[PDB]
Amino acid sequence: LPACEAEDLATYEQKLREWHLERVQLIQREQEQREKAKQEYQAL
RNA sequence: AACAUAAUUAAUUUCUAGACAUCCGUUUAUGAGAGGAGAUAAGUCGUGUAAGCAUACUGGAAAGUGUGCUUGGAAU
Ligand SMILES: [Mg+2]
Repeated sequence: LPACEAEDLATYEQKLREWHLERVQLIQREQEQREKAKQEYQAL
């Protein structure tokens, strides 16, 4: 088990960074569509 | 009236709601009233100024008279 803890914790750190990047992408995509929504209402 | 949500399988919602309330007008019939043309059939008094056509007037209303036309009258 001691050896597994080191490996799992290394993968855990990688997952946190992968999750952080994916979350940022979702936040950015949300901002873009909302900005487009304003343009749609301006056109409408 | 018809947007937007979403989106590291992809889908959801939208994809409306008002207004016909009812005409103006239109056809069929009940039909007061008044005639017309028939049916049943005996009455009624009348009925020789050639006839008819069109038209006018007069006839209690078949007719008479005027005007033109016709022979589907007569005429050596
Ligand atoms: Mg006459």
